[PDB]
This record gives sequence, structure tokens and C-alpha cells, in this order.
Amino acid sequence: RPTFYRQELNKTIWEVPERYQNLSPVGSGAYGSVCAAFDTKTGLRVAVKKLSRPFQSIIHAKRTYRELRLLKHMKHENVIGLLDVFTPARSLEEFNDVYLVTHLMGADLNNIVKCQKLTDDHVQFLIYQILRGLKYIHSADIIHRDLKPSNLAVNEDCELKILDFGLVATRWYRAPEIMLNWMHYNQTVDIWSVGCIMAELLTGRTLFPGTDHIDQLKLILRLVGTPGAELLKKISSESARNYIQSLTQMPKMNFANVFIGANPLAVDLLEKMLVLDSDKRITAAQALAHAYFAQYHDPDDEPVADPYDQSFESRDLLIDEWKSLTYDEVISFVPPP
Amino acid sequence: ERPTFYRQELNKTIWEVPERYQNLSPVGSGAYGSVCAAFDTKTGLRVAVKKLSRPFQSIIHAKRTYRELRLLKHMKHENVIGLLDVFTPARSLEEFNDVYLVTHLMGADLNNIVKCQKLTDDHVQFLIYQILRGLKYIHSADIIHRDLKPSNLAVNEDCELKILDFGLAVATRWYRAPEIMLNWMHYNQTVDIWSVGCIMAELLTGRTLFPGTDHIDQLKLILRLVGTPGAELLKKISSESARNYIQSLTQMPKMNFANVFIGANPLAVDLLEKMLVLDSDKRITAAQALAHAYFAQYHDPDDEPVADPYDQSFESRDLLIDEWKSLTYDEVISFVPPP
Ligand SMILES: Cc1ccc(-n2nc(C(C)(C)C)cc2NC(=O)Nc2cccc(Nc3ncnc4ccc(N)cc34)c2)cc1
Ligand SMILES: Cc1ccc(-n2nc(C(C)(C)C)cc2NC(=O)Nc2cccc(Nc3ncnc4ccc(N)cc34)c2)cc1
Ligand SMILES: CCCCCCCCO[C@@H]1O[C@H](CO)[C@@H](O)[C@H](O)[C@H]1O
Ligand SMILES: CCCCCCCCO[C@@H]1O[C@H](CO)[C@@H](O)[C@H](O)[C@H]1O
Ligand SMILES: CCCCCCCCO[C@@H]1O[C@H](CO)[C@@H](O)[C@H](O)[C@H]1O
Ligand SMILES: CCCCCCCCO[C@@H]1O[C@H](CO)[C@@H](O)[C@H](O)[C@H]1O
Repeated sequence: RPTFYRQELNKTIWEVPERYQNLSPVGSGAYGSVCAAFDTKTGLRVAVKKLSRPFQSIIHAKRTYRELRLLKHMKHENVIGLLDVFTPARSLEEFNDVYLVTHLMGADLNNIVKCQKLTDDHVQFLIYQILRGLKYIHSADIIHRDLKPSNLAVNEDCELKILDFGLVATRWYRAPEIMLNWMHYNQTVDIWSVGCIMAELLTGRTLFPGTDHIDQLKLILRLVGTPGAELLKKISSESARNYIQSLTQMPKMNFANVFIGANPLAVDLLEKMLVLDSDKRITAAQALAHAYFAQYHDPDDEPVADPYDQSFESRDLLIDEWKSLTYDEVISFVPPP
Repeated sequence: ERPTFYRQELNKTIWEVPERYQNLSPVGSGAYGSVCAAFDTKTGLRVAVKKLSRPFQSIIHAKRTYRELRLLKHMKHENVIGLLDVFTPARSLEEFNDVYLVTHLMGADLNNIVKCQKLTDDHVQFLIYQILRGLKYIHSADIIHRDLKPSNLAVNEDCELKILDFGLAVATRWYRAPEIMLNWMHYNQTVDIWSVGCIMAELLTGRTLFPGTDHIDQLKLILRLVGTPGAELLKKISSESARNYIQSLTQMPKMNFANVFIGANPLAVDLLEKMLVLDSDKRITAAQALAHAYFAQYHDPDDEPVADPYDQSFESRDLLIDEWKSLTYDEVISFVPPP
């Protein structure tokens, strides 16, 4: 049980153990605020996320538990891990604030696509690592839903980690079914995003730079073509089917022609990721075994999540219970080596 | 007059090297590069061949590649690693993507030794003399090693020592100067003298001086020996919160080192006192240490050379990857082997 100190930073109170020094705001919003800090115990730069109003709404209370529980179980080279979690509170009664701590990310993938023309091997290595972390995330029944270059931390050695930085437009990497307000969607949405990211690493530019969601969808159909009869058989929404069925047919462009400078294996993989029908998209685990990643793929070193349930929508509790569940997860936390 | 190259794969790694280098076997690997031991048929020497990893894949890697080549091309001293050769398979700048560095193959490091024998005082004399002689040279080129530790000091069968950097990816923190762990933003050469003091102590006692489990523990262990900061030193810390923090600790006196290192040569103890001072401005320098009576058997003021002027101006430049690559290529092409 450390000694805590108290400061204000941009109209928010930060109560943090002595071990973290030189707290410097690096971002804030309705989900949390983050400070970069110096971890005196380790000498590493850390990010300290203070969650915003964690128990003031039921949805906040729930988000608070979901994030801590998830992050406590994320133990993979290509996924953000939890270095520390704390609270200034000394008991459950006083418990109203939670702080999450991770390795500070310097650079993201967007910092990289804006600095240089990537070689093929550099694209192989980056997309390999995305797919490796995603295979692990998906095996826990988690969908990322916002994969984009700014949520992908890349160090000096091109070692990549998936985070969620939310506190380069999201719409640009987003699966069409999300933009269409689909009833359910699944983890295949994130494969669409990876397709958009890989394209951009291959050409240097945003694949579908839409100005709004409808422009976005227009650009997508232009490349991949209008839905086929097989896909239409699976659209539940009458008004959607009506609209989609009105459109003039658009053919699928030849990707080998679009991406004329790219490795044909890279082109082949993009064709398997950027498919309208999400059921026909390649999965993260299947994409790892694609020839494009032959120099990187190791089926005995592409691990999957631990057995804890991370997908528990059914639980309909009250703020107080989500609160004590969270409090227990904080107290039981064991730091990584 | 380009050599003929042969290709092979060692550990998912392609090694393309001139025929002169035979019998490659991998001896180390990591994020910075991979190393193979080899036999240089031209010279009859065993060599180490280090293939840099992803040399031009990032701006940071590109500048590291250049930095390492420049530094190794400069180092011409008996107690410091020298460059025997540098090569690339590339025939032009437009082909240039791989860099290989060749040095004399080192047998053991100093760490292998301390574990394996209790060292005589003449033995510690010789090893520490050679570290300071190399350090005097490195420091004279305005280079700071920053990671001096037994695993970065190679020692042959004749007890001849070279400083290098074996790192490719025994804790560094154990030999690290207290100000580096305090995040002092403008540290200087004297950090390496701290490290030498820690290494000498270990050679005398046979055990790590300050085996800290983290940065805080490390500092605790250091203060148990050297004492909590004096009034002189506290005044050099301009942070009120830092000052008050240190003052609220249980105050530790300085231990008398002669009372700590039992049975050691009194001269070695005196030298260690001069190296392990908390205030870096008060530490002995490498040049000064060489003249300490501890090394009277070894010291020769006419055989402790300094480096030719070293142009480090690149460090302060922010350049493109293909610019760093082109500059590295110039240095590959201009390399002249040592006779
Ligand atoms: C409700 C909820 C649930 C889960 C997440 N979540 N999910 C994930 C995946 C799926 C990738 C494992 C990750 C999160 N959360 C997450 O990343 N949280 C988090 C925790 C601590 C710090 C940070 N943020 C940052 N970490 C490191 N460097 C940073 C640099 C700048 C900056 N603005 C934020 C940083 C994020 C987010 C929200
Ligand atoms: C980015 C960068 C810059 C500079 C260095 N650096 N600095 C120095 C000083 C300060 C001592 C001059 C030396 C290095 N680099 C360095 O030693 N590189 C290097 C080059 C070639 C081979 C080796 N490694 C080895 N050399 C000889 N025998 C070995 C035996 C085993 C093994 N695993 C490695 C060996 C290291 C290292 C990295
Ligand atoms: C105008 C653009 C048409 C968009 C078509 C998007 C098709 C999305 O793909 C659909 O995803 C669903 C949700 O995961 C699945 O249930 C469906 O089976 C699948 O076909
Ligand atoms: C699955 C698709 C269902 C929703 C798509 C509706 C978006 C319509 O598209 C929009 O509407 C205008 C006409 O209404 C058009 O002139 C424009 O193309 C566009 O702004
Ligand atoms: C255990 C208490 C922590 C000690 C903190 C020491 C950090 C000193 O930090 C240094 O202090 C100097 C003081 O003028 C400044 O010149 C430097 O810029 C600053 O980095
Ligand atoms: C908690 C124990 C305090 C350790 C204090 C270490 C003092 C280091 O020494 C300091 O190093 C700085 C960096 O070069 C110099 O600028 C200062 O002049 C010097 O006093």
C-alpha cells in the first residue's frame, strides 16, 4: 500500500502513488484521461489512464469492470498489457476512482506510413503482428471494432501492439455492415479494417478516404462491386435490401491492377479480407497461414486467450455490484514480472 | 576487386558473406542483430560477424546503423573493439539493404571469469587498468559507453581486455550510476566511472556490489554504502519535493570502504573510494585513475593514447531513412581494413 500524492491537471484531480512521477497529460475525454509518467521503480515511461466517472452511470460502471477484467487477462506480445492498476481508496466504501497503467506508446503505425515508403517485408512483419494479436483477441470472443493505424503502437524495432487509444478517421477502416447498422456483427469486421490498413501500407495512402458514411460506402462498392445474389439472401432489413437492390450494378475491380506495385501474394490476401460478405472474409487464424506470411508464421507461437469469459452481455446488475466486482479485481491484481 | 559471396540460411536468417569467411555458426541473436563465429581464411583469425537486423526499416534503425558503423570505424585502441571488416552483398546504393560488421572473435567476457576464479590482486590490477585505458580513449572522443558491465568486457586467455557492446536485444541496473536512474537529463562521462567502480568491487569480493531488484532497491543499496546525500550535493538538486523527500528518509552515513572490502589492497580501496562518489563532479576520471598508485606496475603515461577527433555532428541531425542509408553506404565503401 503506497504513499499517494495529489495534483490537478487540466481541471481533473490526479491521485497517484509516489512511484509515478512527472505526470504529463497526453489526452482526455468522456472515457478517461491519460498522463505520460516516469515509473521510478522501473525507469520506463508509462501511460496512466484515469477512468472518467467510472460509477456515475450503469453503462460506465459496466465499462469500468469490462476494461479492467479484460486488460488483466491480456497477456500477449502484440496486445497492450496491464503494468499496474490502483485506486486512492482504502476500502470499498471510499472506492470511486480507478487508474490503469501500461507501457507508454511513443509512435503509432500512422507515424510510420507518414514517414516512409514501406518495403514488402516491412508490410509482411507489421500485418503479421496485427493478425497475431487479433487471433488472440478474437479467441476471447472480443471484437476490437475500431482498428485503425492510430490504435496500433509500433516501437523502434517495428514491434507492434494493439491498444484502444479512444478517450485518421475511424470511418475509413470500418466494415460496411457497421455503417449500415447491422443487427449483429462479428469479429470479421476487424479483418475488414486490417484489409484497409494493409492496402494503405502497400500504397502509402488511405484506401477509402470517405467524407461521410455514405461517401465511404460509395468508395467501397466502387472497388469491391455491388452485393451478389448470395449476399442479398442474408439481408434481414427490408428497407436496406430495397435500397441496395435499387443500385446500378458495379463490377469488382481487379485488385492486381489497382495495387500494381504490390507482391501478388499481398494482392491475394487483400482480396480475401476486403469482401462485402463478412462470412466469406478470411479469419485472423487463417490469414496467419497464408503464403504471404511464410517467413513469419509459427503455428506453435500464435497463442490464444485464457479461459475467462470476456463476453458477458447477459449480466444485468446494479452500479453497486459492478463496483464491488471491479474493487475485487483491483485488490487481486498481480503485477507482471 | 569485389569478393565473391556465398549464401546460406542460419536460423531463419540469410547470411550472405564473402567466401573468405568460413565455418559460420550462430553465437547470438536479437532485435539489434545476429552474430556468427567464423574463420577468416585471409588472416587465419577467428572472427565475429554481426548482421544488423532491419538496418534501414525505421529512422531510428537507420541512424543506429550509421552510428554503430561510424563509431566502430573510429575505434583504434588495444582495449576497445576494432572493426576488421564491414561489407554488404549490395553492388550499388539502390541494392543496399544489409550491413555486416566483422571483429576479432571474443572468447569469454569478464562475467565468465569472476564466477570461475577468485582473482589475485595483480589480476584485478591488470583487468581494471585495461578497462580505464580503453575508457580514457573512448572518453577522449566524447563518447559515453553508458552500459559498462562485465558482460560487455571481453577477456582472452592472456587476460587481455577489450571494451565492446555485446548487446543484441546480469542486470545493467546493478552497474548503473545513481543519476541515470534518477533521470538526470544531462548526464556525462562520469557515469562510466561509477560502473567501473562497481566492476572493480565485484572483482575484489567475488560478488555483485549492488544487486538491486529494481531502481528503487538499487538506490537503497547504493545509499547503504555511500550514504544519503550531503548538504553540498542536496544543493545541486533544484527540486524542493526531491530535497524534502531525501531528507525524510532514514539518514545513512557513509561507510568507510576500508572497513567494507576486507583484505583488499589498501590502494584498491582508496581507488574505489574515488570512483564510487555520489556526486559525479567529485569522481576520479579515467585519465586520473590510470595514475593512481594502484596501477604503478602498469601505468605508462606515454602508452595511454587518446582518440583522433571524432565528428559526432550527425547525432544532432534529423534526416530521412535513405539519407542515413546513403551515408552508411559511403562509410562501407570508404572502409580501409587495419594492417
Ligand atoms: C470499456 C473498454 C474495454 C476495453 C478496452 N480496451 N480494449 C483493448 C483491446 C481490445 C485492444 C485489448 C484495450 C482497451 N483498453 C486500453 O487500451 N486501455 C488503456 C489503458 C491504459 C492506457 C491507455 N492508453 C495509452 N497507453 C500507452 N500509451 C499511450 C499514449 C498516448 C495515449 N493517448 C494513450 C496511451 C489505454 C477499452 C474500453
Ligand atoms: C547502435 C550501436 C552503436 C554502438 C555500439 N557499440 N559501441 C561500442 C563501444 C562504445 C564499445 C565502442 C561498441 C559497439 N558495438 C559493437 O561492439 N558491435 C559489435 C560488432 C561486431 C561483433 C560484436 N560482437 C562480438 N564480437 C566479438 N566476439 C563476439 C563473440 C560472441 C558474441 N555473441 C558477439 C561477439 C559486436 C553498439 C550499438
Ligand atoms: C451497400 C453495401 C452492402 C453491405 C453488405 C455488408 C454484408 C455484411 O456481411 C454480413 O455480415 C452479417 C453481420 O456480421 C452476417 O450475419 C451476414 O451473414 C453477412 O453476409
Ligand atoms: C443499406 C442502405 C440503406 C441506407 C442508404 C441510404 C443512403 C442514401 O444515399 C444518400 O441519399 C440520397 C437520396 O436519398 C442520394 O442522392 C445520395 O447518394 C446520398 O446522399
Ligand atoms: C529520491 C528523490 C529523487 C531525486 C531527484 C533528482 C532529480 C534531479 O534532476 C535534475 O536536477 C538538476 C537540478 O538543478 C537539473 O539541472 C536537471 O535538469 C534535472 O534533470
Ligand atoms: C537519491 C540519491 C541521490 C543521488 C545523487 C546523484 C548525484 C549525481 O551527481 C550529479 O550528476 C549530474 C549529472 O551529470 C551533474 O550535473 C551534477 O553536477 C552532479 O552533482
